[PDB]
Amino acid sequence: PPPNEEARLDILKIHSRKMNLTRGINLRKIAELMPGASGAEVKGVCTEAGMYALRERRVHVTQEDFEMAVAKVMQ
Repeated sequence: PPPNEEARLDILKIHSRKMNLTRGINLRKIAELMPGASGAEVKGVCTEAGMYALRERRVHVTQEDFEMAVAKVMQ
């Protein structure tokens, strides 16, 4: 639970690099919702966002997938 905002965002950019992010997604806004998250939890938000997409037979991940993932992993 040590990575700061920029450190969190960097973890998000790294793991989203190969995902098919929908046009206009905002990873910084996702980082802002994660104060106090461990680096692993940030990674989890990426993978969990992907799972929400697959669950809906979607190859493209949306801001909502990410939003829902954050609440899932931390809440």
